[PDB]
Amino acid sequence: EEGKLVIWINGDKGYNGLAEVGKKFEKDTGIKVTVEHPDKLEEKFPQVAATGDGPDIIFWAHDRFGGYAQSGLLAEITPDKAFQDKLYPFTWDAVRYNGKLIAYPIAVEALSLIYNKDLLPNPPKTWEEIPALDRELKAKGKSALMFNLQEPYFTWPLIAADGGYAFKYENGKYDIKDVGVDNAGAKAGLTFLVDLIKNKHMNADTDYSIAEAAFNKGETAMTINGPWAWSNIDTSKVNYGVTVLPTFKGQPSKPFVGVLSAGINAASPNKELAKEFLENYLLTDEGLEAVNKDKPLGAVALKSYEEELAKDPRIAATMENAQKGEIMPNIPQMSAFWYAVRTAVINAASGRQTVDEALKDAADPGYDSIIY
Amino acid sequence: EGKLVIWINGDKGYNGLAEVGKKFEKDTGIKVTVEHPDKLEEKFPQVAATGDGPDIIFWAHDRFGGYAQSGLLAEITPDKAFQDKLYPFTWDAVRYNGKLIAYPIAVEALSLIYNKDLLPNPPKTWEEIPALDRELKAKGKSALMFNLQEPYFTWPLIAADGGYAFKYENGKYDIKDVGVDNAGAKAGLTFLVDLIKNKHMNADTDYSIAEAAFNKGETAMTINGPWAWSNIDTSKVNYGVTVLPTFKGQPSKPFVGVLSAGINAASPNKELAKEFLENYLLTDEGLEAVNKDKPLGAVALKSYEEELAKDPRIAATMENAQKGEIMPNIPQMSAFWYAVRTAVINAASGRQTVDEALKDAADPGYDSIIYRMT
Ligand SMILES: [Mg+2]
Repeated sequence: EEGKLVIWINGDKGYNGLAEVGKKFEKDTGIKVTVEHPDKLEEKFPQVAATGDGPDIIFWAHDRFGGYAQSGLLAEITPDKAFQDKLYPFTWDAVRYNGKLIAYPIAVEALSLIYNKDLLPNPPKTWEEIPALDRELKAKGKSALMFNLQEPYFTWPLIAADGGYAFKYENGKYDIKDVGVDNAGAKAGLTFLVDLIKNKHMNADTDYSIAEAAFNKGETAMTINGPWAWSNIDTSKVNYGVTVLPTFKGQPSKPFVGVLSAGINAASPNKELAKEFLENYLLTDEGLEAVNKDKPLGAVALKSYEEELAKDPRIAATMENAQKGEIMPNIPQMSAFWYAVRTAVINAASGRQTVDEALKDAADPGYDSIIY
Repeated sequence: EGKLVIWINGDKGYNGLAEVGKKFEKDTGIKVTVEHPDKLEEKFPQVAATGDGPDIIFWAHDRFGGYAQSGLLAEITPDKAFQDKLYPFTWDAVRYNGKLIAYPIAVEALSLIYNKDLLPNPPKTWEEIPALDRELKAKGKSALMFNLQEPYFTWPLIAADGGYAFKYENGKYDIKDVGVDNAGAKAGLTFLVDLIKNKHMNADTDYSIAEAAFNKGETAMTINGPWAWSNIDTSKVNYGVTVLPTFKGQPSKPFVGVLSAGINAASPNKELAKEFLENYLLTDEGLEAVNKDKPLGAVALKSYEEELAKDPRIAATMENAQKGEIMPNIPQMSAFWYAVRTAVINAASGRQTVDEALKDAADPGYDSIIYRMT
């Protein structure tokens, strides 16, 4: 099935805009490009490719692609130095597996601090400031901060700020023997979170929908969330802004970064066409804008178009928190790690475990991450 | 509803079971249907959610803990008089969170199997085995070959001096407390690693190799379970089945598998199923019927086991089972086996020392084979 391009992308992306780029590529080359948005595409792709079928190009979060590459399902991509120079260097980091590039970065996503400009026109630059801020707001019938404490993705930026990390990352490789989740930095960040809860500035039970409800009805001055939340805040009419996360111990909060990426199916007989399409049609200002026009990509990896889009301070902030954070590791071990950390944060925040006990357990999981 | 549907595996005496079912019909008018679907153990948890599934399911006890965790088995209710009819240790196999969730039927474990021609008096101790091997090597033979690749076979020696899997207390297994790197576990694995270094055994021996050598009269001894007997019968080798060797004067401790009969939580026939199992199956004539069709080996019923154990091979199965431990009925055991399997391969091959291989199996880290996909 040579001579064409079949592309899979998720249904919450601008697939109709990507279809217009496919139509331009066909006008110029005569090669037909078909864009599909299957349900469950990231589960379906290894099922169909592993028997040398599937699309020629697949778009998904970079972290799943480690999995695919481990199974030999993705081609090494081959952009020259001049092409790689057009994207932010930290993005190339996300699409490396065994020192080889395995996908093109497209867009970048990370948490930011979202604030209610009517309640809080000058938001805090530091975590250490938030308790006093909370006191002032509580006197007005409001609170300083609510965010999801049930999922450790949302709490991680504070945990990593003073030096906590998941898996040491050096020379383009994760050392899974070297876990940083119980080091002195991680303990200090988590102890700060636990103290906030002990001191009634936050509630251990708060989850994604409680925090979103409070922010969007103007009951709390701040929340921590990502660009997937903006359109709900737009519906609410809150006058919000989006900014840099606070520092802790004078160091930046470090959210994990998700890189929407495009990989080439190892079994495609159309690898050269895929490279030309991605490098010369999609990853240019005109190509990304065709997609963005349809549904906003957020912050993008291509520097020239990101600079254009970053006139929107919300998008500038996303990129700013992303460059201060770290790439989500693309290794299969992350899912056991996230399960152990999630228990750790819940147990420390409830009083069930101390911070030191909780985190030692996350670093040294034993059999704890084999469910059920 | 007003019937019983039973699932049992095709390798068991299902025709013998269907005959017990007929006897139940004659007495009660209740039709009993015995089915042997393929992968019944994977099907059961699927269909006991479409309300469907058999009234009774026969399977190894260790898969039952998973079913009980999901609420798929009823609590069974034998009186104490009935409980007294079965070996006490078999009831321990079918407890989940304090509650009895199946009736035990039969018991299986590894024994030491020996060629009476080469070795009329088998060693009582592992410690004896190197001098024995030297004697046989001088004759073109070997003392001992068994499957070294699967740690179910090496476990009896590891556990002899103190090795344990998950600590077991107040009727549950504690997945946070692992006993495979204690001094006992290190002593026995070191013994086994030394037998390899000293060339009494070969690190590459697997199930096939060991079976072919014992069955061709090439090695005096092997370690295997009742499922291997019929191939040895065919080979015509003159064999005995006996107690495993002791290590540091303590019995080897193999893991025990108990075939058990569970009642579906969603059955409207739980009372019929209880009278069927208690008063028709778990009797001398009920078990006899099944056993005639395919042998049960060692059974849980005290009165019938006394009869079967005048076969010394079945006596040895039960002896070794009573010296061993019930296989943990938790889903973590597959991971435990994957981690121990690697540790023994690595210790055996010098890729790791015993101390480090077992440390890794007791407390797996993110580097562990259990958290890989590959
Ligand atoms: Mg070029």
